[PDB]
Amino acid sequence: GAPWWKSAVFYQVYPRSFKDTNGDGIGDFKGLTEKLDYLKGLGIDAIWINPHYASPNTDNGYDISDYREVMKEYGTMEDFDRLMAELKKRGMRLMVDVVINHSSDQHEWFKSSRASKDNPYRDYYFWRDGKDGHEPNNYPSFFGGSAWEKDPVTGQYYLHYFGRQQPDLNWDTPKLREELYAMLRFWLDKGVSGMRFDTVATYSKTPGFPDLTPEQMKNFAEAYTQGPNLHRYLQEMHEKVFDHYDAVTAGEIFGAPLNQVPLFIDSRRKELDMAFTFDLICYDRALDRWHTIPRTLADFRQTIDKVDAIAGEYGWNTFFLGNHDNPRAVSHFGDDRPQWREASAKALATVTLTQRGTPFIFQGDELGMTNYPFKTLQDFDDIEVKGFFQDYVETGKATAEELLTNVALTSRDNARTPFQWDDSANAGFTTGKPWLKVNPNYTEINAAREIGDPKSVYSFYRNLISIRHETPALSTGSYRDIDPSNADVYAYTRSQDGETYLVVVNFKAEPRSFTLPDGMHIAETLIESSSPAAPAAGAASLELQPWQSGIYKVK
Ligand SMILES: [Ca+2]
Repeated sequence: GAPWWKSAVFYQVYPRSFKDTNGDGIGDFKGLTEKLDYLKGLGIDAIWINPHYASPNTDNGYDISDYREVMKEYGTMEDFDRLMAELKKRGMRLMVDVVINHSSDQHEWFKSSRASKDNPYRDYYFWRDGKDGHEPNNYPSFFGGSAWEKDPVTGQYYLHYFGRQQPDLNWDTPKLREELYAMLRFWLDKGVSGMRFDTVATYSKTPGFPDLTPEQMKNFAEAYTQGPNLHRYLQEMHEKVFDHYDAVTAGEIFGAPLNQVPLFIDSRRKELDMAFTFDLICYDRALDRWHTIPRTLADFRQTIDKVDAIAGEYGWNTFFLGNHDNPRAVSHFGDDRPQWREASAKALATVTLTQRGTPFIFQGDELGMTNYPFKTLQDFDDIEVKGFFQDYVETGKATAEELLTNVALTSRDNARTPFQWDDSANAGFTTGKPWLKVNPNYTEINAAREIGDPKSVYSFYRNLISIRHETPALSTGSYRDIDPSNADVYAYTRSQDGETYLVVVNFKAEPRSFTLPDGMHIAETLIESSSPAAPAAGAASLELQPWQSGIYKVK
């Protein structure tokens, strides 16, 4: 049989904004645990939680100070162990983020490492002499300025690809690799059965740290993904850890050229099981990271197609339209205006749950939650907005009003407003004051209202998940885009063991007539949204309502 993870439906929880149970305004482990019956009822097989480890939280929990302790704001280790027991009781699995390109500078390894040149933790990180009166080389940081930080205690510089407070761990040191492997087993032995390796392509560093060439400086992210031992280390990690568990592993791959994605995920290479890439979610983002660029459905489907193709015969992809760093799915890819929000949210659900790959639903997209109506730059928590203000408004490149208009559409805070449970105060997310304001549309868009209504976005997601579970072609089947050039209607087949299904989704808010491939005919309709009647058996065409979606078995 195919691995369990190829047919699983995953749900991403950003615990900080999911459910608060102690009134401090911050979502927590007990809140997630209390909502497992809700997620099980939706049909979820596995939940991916964002970083849940002890952290000073200078970088949203991706700066970890103790890999074997939990994030204090979310609760205690006993709360975590309860969560695991409650998932097991429900036959559900947990995936966690694994952030082992770097630790917090408050991690005890780094406090030990930095204290002297001669200690058993010195080589857990990268310490180098400077050169010509400054840094060891010209490496830039993803977060701006040099990737090298001098430490007066020893006079040497340490490497940080990301923030200054996120020193890179030294995978060239076998003792460090072994520490990391033992740490992973600590979580796997608690029952965790998924791990998502963040910034996985940067783990291997270039021997000798030579300067980047001028061409490389123009895309340093690509250069940092070309360490010569990268795949050797992932193969070692697979042998030492993952050969001994049924867990799924996923790589968060960026910076690298598309054609290297298969090196991480081809099953024959015994590295990782599946890929997270960002080609689709960033497909309409400008280079400045705050504007958008016009795109059509032809761009959307061609981007899906090239990533599906690169996984090919032996690799496997994840599929998502939303996560904790990006604007809301219905706002970004659908149409969130009142006439179209529900219709287009349902259409995007049909896409999500019929793509080839393992789908991840981001918390709240099953309700058709939308972007937040920011009115002032003061309404953003998003640290990135402050940086755009300095880089673009203070420099005179853009006005504060231009920034607000555009970052309202792209900001990660759109995905971080609290989950809208019901129409009580703060949508039932908290009895206190939420850490980030709830979208005022919660009075209309909330789980309580949607779970009781067979016509809701929630109910449609639930129904799709049930259909996907009972139809092997919709998870593990082949995929074929019928016309990558078509910018109105997304139509494609999924096929397995002689059974072929056709998915047809109108991306226009206008009626469209869709003609099937010549010789193809509808046999059965599995489900539709925004349609007043299924086609007749034998149909060779469809008349589509605005934003209609459907899944059909063909003859
Ligand atoms: Ca709380």
